[PDB]
Amino acid sequence: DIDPNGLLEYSVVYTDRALNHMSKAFQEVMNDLLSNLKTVYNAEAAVIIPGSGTYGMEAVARQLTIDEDCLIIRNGWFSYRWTQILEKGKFAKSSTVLTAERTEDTEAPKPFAPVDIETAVAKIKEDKSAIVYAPHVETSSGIILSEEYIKALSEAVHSVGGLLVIDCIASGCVWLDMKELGIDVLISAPQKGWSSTPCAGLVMLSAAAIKKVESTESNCFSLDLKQWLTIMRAYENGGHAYHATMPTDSLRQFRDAILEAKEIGFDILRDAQWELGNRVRKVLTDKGIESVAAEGFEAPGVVVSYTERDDMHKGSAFAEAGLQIAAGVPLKVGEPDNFKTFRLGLFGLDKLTDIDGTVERFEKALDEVLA
Amino acid sequence: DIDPNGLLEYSVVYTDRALNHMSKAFQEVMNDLLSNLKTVYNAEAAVIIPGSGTYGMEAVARQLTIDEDCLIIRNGWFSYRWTQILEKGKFAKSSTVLTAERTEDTEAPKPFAPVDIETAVAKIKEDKSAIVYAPHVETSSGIILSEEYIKALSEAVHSVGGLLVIDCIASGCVWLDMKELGIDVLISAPQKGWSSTPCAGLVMLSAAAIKKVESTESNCFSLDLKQWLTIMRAYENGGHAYHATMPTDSLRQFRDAILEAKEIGFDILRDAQWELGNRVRKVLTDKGIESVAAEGFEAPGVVVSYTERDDMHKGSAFAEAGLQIAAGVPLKVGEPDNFKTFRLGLFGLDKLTDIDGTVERFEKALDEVLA
Repeated sequence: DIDPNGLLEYSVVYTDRALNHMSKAFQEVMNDLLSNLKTVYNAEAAVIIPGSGTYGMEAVARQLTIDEDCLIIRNGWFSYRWTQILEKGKFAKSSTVLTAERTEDTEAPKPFAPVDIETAVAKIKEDKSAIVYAPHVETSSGIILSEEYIKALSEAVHSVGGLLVIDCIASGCVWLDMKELGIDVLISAPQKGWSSTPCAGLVMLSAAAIKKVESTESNCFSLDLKQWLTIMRAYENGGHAYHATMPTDSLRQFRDAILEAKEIGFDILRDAQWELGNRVRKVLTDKGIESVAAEGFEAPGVVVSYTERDDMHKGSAFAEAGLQIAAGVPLKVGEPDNFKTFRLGLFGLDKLTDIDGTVERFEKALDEVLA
Repeated sequence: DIDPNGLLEYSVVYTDRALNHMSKAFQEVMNDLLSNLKTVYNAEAAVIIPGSGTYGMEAVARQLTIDEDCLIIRNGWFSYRWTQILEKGKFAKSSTVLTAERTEDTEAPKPFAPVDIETAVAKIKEDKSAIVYAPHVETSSGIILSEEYIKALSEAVHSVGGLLVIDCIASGCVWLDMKELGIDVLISAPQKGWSSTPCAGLVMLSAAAIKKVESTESNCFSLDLKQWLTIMRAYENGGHAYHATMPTDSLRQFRDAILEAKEIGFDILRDAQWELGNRVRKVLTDKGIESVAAEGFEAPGVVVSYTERDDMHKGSAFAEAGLQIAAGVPLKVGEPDNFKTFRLGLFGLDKLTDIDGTVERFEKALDEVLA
């Protein structure tokens, strides 16, 4: 079942129930993962860090921000996460946080937009930021940064000798080409857009990023980004290496999910992601439910809306109608005290290959909730 | 296939291909994992940290050693790992390393024993160690610490107000009862003895350990042991919580492996582990191949032997005979320059329920290698 053409398992790292990282079968998995990930994101290297997306975030911070000044575009809870990483660690020299702003300050609920690009750009040059962190899609607010916004951040941080880190964990199938946009570190995970089991943080790197990872030293043995890149390279060179045990069978499932997506069509999936998001957003606005993300910054894979109902906000009402949603969470952007929301994720090959059904099932549920 | 009685997936954390951590099905998985792990090890709490055994080691160190003096019983590479964690981090006040010693200093190869218990005990009291780290089974040397040795370390560190941390990642089915031995933190993983896929570090805790985790503050957001204990408690209280995404489907496989073991019999498996290890060790000594672990400290789940053959030492000769072994690695204990070894792992339900076959298949291979 597991490694049928392989060797009898007498290593100190596995039993016959798990795929051995030294097997020919896992070597092929790693080579398929690394090549496909580089191609999709246009990256020079792809690093797989056991754990989750957060651990990838932490590996990147700990490798590249030791005694550095950084700037963070905070659009909600998961870009606040950069602050939580840096505050617990106390390893960075400094941190500038540019928070999202409401489009108007009234009692009634107003959507949020990221800090305007001119101000972000100016501040990065004033700061001489070694590293800039920004979420492509912020999961708490449904805010998506445009390709041109990201590019502007890239050029600004490059002009002062720094690198751009983009968190694409909630991007879904909205693929970013790193060289076109000038992104140096791109972070993903297998469980949202890629439709597999959770197991690892994914860190893709540009040439400039690889160069800086090689000339820096991490302060965390387990999450050492340079050491995990060394492991990746042993597989790229036709062999294997060990630092800490990799989630081998879960990574093989991820490789299969990548190829399933590939056979469908990455561009078809990109357009599908947008179609679904727009159609779901329309259903909500049609029922008078307003978006927490301002016009022009509305993410397709995550839709966050305002509510005044606790059973909508905590998700219980949708659960009664047979749907699992995500409870609203704070933004940590100075949002008002009455801030109350609910969240929907529209990730996955099965949703994207049946857009009509995914919308219809959401509609019936929303109708039952509002009835 | 995945959560057939559950809700339609519209959360921001999963697709329909993975088990949602908020589902009733995963709640039951967590409750089975936590109760069975506490029972097996006689622990007050069980914490599951996404990643691997190493990450559990790191979470423990980062929670409990900030500005503390610690003592480490170094028996090989994986207890050197404690030093590697502390050196990269630079968060501990101090570290005393007591390395294993050869039974005699001759040109020919001699086995290794841990530092004698009287000296370990004396040093801990001199040091006033806040934390003592020791490997139950050291994977590089095949050295196993006796239950009475561990107990001695416990009493010594308790007498000066500290806690005992035992790494049981290579213990196999040689179960340790924490209250009997006075162990405060016991670290495991699902992929060696427990016969599942890799995905997480397992940290079991005594009452005194829980009390110290609650009154300390970690320096690493992702591996914060107190924060992962808080997550465990939400499941124990009948709900769920999120810090970073858990490897949900892999943990369900682990729960199933725990129950498979349970149905066979944990004591039957303990005796089986010893039978296999002793029988495999006998086959080696019968062919003149000597053990790297000294008499009385020979581990059953990991057998490390001396060789002068590079094809035995790197494992290629066993691979020719159809077996995957582990290449010999250094100890970092001041071993001689000519130190050359090879390693066998005897982990797993399938080996332990067919001891005759596991020995016989190893014998045929060893015979082919030596022919």
